Amino acid sequence: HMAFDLKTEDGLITYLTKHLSLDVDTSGVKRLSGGFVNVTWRIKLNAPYQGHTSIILKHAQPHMSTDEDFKIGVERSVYEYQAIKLMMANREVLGGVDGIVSVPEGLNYDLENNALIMQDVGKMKTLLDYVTAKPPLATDIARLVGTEIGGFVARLHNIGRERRDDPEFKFFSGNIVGRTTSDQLYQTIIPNAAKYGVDDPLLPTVVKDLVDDVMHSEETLVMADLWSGNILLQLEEGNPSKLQKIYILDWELCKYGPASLDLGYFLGDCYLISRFQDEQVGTTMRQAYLQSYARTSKHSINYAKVTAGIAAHIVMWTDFMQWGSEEERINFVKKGVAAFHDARGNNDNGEITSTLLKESSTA
Ligand SMILES: [Cl-]
Ligand SMILES: [Cl-]
Ligand SMILES: [Cl-]
Repeated sequence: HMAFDLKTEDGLITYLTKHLSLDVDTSGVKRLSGGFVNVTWRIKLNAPYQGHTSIILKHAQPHMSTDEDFKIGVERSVYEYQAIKLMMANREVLGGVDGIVSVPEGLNYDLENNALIMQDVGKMKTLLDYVTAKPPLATDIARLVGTEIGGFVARLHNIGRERRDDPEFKFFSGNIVGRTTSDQLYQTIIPNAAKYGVDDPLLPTVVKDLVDDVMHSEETLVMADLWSGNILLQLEEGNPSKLQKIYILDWELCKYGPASLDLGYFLGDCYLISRFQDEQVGTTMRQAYLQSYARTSKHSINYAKVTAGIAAHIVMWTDFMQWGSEEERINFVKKGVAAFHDARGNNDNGEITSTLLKESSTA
């Protein structure tokens, strides 16, 4: 077994040709990222590999971090890689009848040389990019995105209940690193309020409940990072008016947890878009999602828990996104903190809960 140098272009082509037998363009290679630990290469092949002529390779360098940090990084990789393999295997029952939602295929993961190979998607723009541009994303396209992601996420949650005990599914229940990241995120709720003048003494309790659910729930399988910054859109190469594919990119946090976590992320992000970008794009998208999610899911939504999930997203993300002005952001977070009182009080005239019911109505 040879030691290879994946930090140089020449060592890259040795690894690809000598170890994996790939026919590599010596001039189809470009570095994308690179610090002390990680490197990302974009690569063009002269002959296909698992159907693909272009791929990316990521590489962690050992001995450039503590032993503890390097170990957790590898764990994150494996869950990301294995999550993507699970969706490739369940492509048929998830990607639906005529559906366009998909995951960038994972091709190879070499734990000996710390080298992961994935499908190269292209230089596609995120959803987040399309909804912040002036002008914004056509509304016909926003409806379809909502309808497709709702149906994917519902099919995901359905299969995760019925295959809960199969061992490849239980593997993700054990993604403790992934559950801990969720926890750390929920801990910023009280700081982010405090910073904006809000200081409600309910928040301790609400945080406690969110943290326990995420550390202990085994309800279903959740994508766990379903916001617009982690979603790519492939538009027709020419007509900017026809959607071809939606890709969900980062699956590191995939795990067992409550269904409401996925609804909170995405509906939450819709609320942010409605308020600070385009009301019709954010609102179409929200409603389309709720419409298809409610038709496909084999369990009823819990409106209190989704209301609180949305509140959580609002308080955790308003500052990060850095939209509008200080003053407006303060009042938006205040509406979030208000929505926690509506969840705990089971109040169906609450501003958020009430909307949820209307937009997910059947007839
Ligand atoms: Cl390809
Ligand atoms: Cl396991
Ligand atoms: Cl702005």
